[PDB]
Amino acid sequence: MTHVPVLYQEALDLLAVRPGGVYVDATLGGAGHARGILERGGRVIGLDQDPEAVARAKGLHLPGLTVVQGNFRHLKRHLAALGVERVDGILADLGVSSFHLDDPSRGFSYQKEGPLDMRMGLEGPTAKEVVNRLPLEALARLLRELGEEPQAYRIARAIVAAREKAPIETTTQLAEIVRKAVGFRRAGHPARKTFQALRIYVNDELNALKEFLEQAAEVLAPGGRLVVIAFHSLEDRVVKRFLRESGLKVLTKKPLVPSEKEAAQNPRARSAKLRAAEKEA
Ligand SMILES: C[S@@+](CC[C@H](N)C(=O)[O-])C[C@H]1O[C@@H](n2cnc3c(N)ncnc32)[C@H](O)[C@@H]1O
Repeated sequence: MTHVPVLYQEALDLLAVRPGGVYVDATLGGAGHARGILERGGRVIGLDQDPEAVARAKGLHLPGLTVVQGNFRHLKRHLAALGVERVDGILADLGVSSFHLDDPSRGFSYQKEGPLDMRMGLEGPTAKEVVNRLPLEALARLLRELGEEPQAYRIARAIVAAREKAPIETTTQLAEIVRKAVGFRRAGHPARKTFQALRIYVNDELNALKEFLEQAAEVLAPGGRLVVIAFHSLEDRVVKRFLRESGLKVLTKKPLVPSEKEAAQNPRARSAKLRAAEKEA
């Protein structure tokens, strides 16, 4: 009915906020976690590429919060433009915003009709252009690599068959095309993996993440904490590998996961994996 930010206390405790400190909330969203950092006395530089989240966040007029519209893969550059080279802590709660999920017009849901857009921000071609133009081979690779889709070729072929008939324009048309090609699927609706892959591709999520992570490690002041909450297999693996290969002190050998109570209350929270590391010296 409101939804407490995922792993709120765990994330904040790991950030070890101290009054006067400066923290980066790299995925501001509705500012749920940011509010917690402000409450603990830290200042927050919050980034978000979704124009609707940026507008909303600013409309909250929270003292101590600086909102930056932009992609976290430009973190170092944007902090430098605010006159900041080091920060005390960094948080990233990955995924789409409330608007992305509750506003069918953004085209993120295979269940709610809307145009195939899927861009969290305003950068690059839409999912519509990707599904109507990528050659079969490229399409299948995208589904396989970014969606871990076992029936990548079969789905890609169905998408090509349909688009050669008429442009694929809506989430529900794409979802039905994938559903007809796959049929029953135990794990989740047959269109889920395809939608996830297209979302990752359209937003170049994995590379943006890898770039943000290395810049985050660099700008952390001594003893500062990098805290990331991952929600799907591919991004959690990127976070896990980065942290262990980074040289940072890994604080969470195993990811922190929400209690069944939190999982019960907030479904989105069920696949959450929180990992953190510390900058030393
Ligand atoms: C799960 S929501 C954040 C919810 C937030 N923790 C709260 O408590 O309200 C993630 C936000 O990250 C943003 N986001 C995702 N990838 C991004 C990127 N590469 N650069 C900037 N913002 C990004 C989205 O637009 C979305 O608003």
